[PDB]
Amino acid sequence: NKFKLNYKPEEEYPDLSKHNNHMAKVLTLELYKKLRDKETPSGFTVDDVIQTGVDNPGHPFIMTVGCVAGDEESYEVFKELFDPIISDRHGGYKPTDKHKTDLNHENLKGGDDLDPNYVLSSRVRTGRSIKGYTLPPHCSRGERRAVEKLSVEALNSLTGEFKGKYYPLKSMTEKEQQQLIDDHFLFDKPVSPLLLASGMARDWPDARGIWHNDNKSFLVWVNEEDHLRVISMEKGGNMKEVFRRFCVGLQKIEEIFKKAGHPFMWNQHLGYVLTCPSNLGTGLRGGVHVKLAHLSKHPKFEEILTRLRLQKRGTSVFDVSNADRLGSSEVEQVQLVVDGVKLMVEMEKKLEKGQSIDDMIPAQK
Amino acid sequence: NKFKLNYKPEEEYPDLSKHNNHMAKVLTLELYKKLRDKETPSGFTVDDVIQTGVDNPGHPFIMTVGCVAGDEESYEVFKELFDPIISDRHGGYKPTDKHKTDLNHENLKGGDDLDPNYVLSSRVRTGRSIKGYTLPPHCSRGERRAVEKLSVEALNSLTGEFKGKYYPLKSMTEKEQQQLIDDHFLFDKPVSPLLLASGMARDWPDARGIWHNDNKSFLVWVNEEDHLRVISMEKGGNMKEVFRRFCVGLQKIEEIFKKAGHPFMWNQHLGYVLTCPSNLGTGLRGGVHVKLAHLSKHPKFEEILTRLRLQKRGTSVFDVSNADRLGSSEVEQVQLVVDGVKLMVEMEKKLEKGQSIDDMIPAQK
Repeated sequence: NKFKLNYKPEEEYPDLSKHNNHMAKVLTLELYKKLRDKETPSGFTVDDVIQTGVDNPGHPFIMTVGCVAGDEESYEVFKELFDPIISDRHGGYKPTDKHKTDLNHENLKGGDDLDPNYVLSSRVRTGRSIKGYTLPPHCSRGERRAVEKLSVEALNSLTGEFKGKYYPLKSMTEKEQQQLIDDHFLFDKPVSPLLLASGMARDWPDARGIWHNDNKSFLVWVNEEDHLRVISMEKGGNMKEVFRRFCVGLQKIEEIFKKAGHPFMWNQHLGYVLTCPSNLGTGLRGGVHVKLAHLSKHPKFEEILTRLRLQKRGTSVFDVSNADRLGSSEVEQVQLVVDGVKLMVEMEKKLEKGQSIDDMIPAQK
Repeated sequence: NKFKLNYKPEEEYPDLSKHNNHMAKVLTLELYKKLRDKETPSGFTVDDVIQTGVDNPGHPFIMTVGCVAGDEESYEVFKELFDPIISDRHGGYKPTDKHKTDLNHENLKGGDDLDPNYVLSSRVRTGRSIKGYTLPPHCSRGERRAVEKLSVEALNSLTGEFKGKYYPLKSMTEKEQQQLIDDHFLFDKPVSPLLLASGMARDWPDARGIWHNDNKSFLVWVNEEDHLRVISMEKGGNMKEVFRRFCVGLQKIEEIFKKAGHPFMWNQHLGYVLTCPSNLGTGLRGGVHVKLAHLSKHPKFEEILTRLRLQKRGTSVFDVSNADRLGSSEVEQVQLVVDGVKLMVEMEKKLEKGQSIDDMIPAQK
């Protein structure tokens, strides 16, 4: 987190000998030395952007990024360090490759309405950073508060079906915590020996809260991982309607933020900037809680997912979600989820009557 | 850990509403504002010294300090903040009160040799900061390494009964770890949601190791909590001989450090400076593993300890150790342990034959 130019780069250079994370793969004595004296206009330095990676040796299988931006300029300034990491974590997205950001919910081709008897629920999460303020791993309580004020104010104005309420984390607990908890709402502390190693859980829970309509269908976290972490989920599997309220909520949030002089920082190369290079672009996670009692058992499962450009986590229901973030647009992405999920179900079904199946090649569904 | 003078102190001022730690008790909007722009010659700022406290609300019963010095100057600079905390944590040690530092092992009055059938082992721990370098919660990998180099070099020279070997933490594990472990040697990571919240476990385990004679009777940790954490323990209960090897080892360590231009930072007011204001002075912990199967059961136990100026932890054997650090000297302190322990045993014994006991008033044994 610190470094003294009075020392020779070789001495300050970290001992990444046993590290398994992107930052480790590209950071070199040569590179270090180059930008070990450059700094963002808000004092952010490489030693800072690389510190969480140096502390977290990661793990052989699951590979972590290894760094975080402390402000919008961190990308331009430490370009020589982030660029390779991005084009190493995003299918080789090149320093030239553009980025499509399409938030028109209509362009969501069909994504009709899939089998409820198979999809427990669909949701769309995303992050946003209000510009003019530093990012979580570096903003002062000062900044952090302003972000919340602005954020809350902004939200409070929202009427219609987006009429909700703010809930500061300090003034909270089970009476709402547990509720909000077992009712999946509020957010806990990034306690992870990775997130707290990021140095961004400082002054918890000051200036942090959950906001949400009365319908509890559109939640928004303030100052957690990034300035804003809007989430639009619904029960069942109306991925279409979900991704609708999503695009519109954002459309409106931003409009307020814009008229106040604080638009969400985005640039046509990276798209939307956030703390983690691996959530850059649309920073979107469209997903559903499918119930594939059998499709999973099938050994070609993985590849099917792979060829569909999807992921999943432990939850026989799974959390299949879109895999791309950079290069692909929001709509395209959510799309890759509906089509992909529909095939998962059509299959799962055919598996229900001991029948064989047929898939396809990557870059679809 | 950061702060922008562009913000009004009221906005950057932490929300200590629900905090139980010294820093919380004395930090006020008035004080904050005063030194919220002062900084040590190594860039350490209040926001830094208070950050670990703001993050750790502590606990109602056990009260924690709430801050740490990042360099020797942190005490002079943030004097208005540390002074009350020290004279609030050390029986009111005033900004004027001197401090005795007596390392002559001879002055240890008697402390003859106590009952082995009652004292499992005696040990003397202490900390030391090499001057010219910042303290653990702020030194760069650069500095940290220099400290180890110097430290190791220094140690390696030591011959006689102080002939030992260094053991960097990276090149380690059970083959020695476990050994060194079950054989109480090496040191683990301050993983505590308090120490790691101090921001001083960075780049672990780079530049950190255990050093010790072949007799494993004098251990020294490099760059753990403070620059050096020398420990002199022995089995049985020869507190005298223990506190001997202790004083001499230090006497010698320092002599090298001094001839190299890096004396242990000490000043006649605070004595020996270290990261935690609560270990200031002699930063000494003389203690023994007494076995008081009954003295403990006796309800006056606590007060007896109290009047003896002692403490203890869970280990029917206990870890009774000296309670004072500031004002009292090393010898006086170790003393308060032998005499105090001897009474604990003389009592425990009388308890063995269903007999009553007689104690005394504070300020002794």
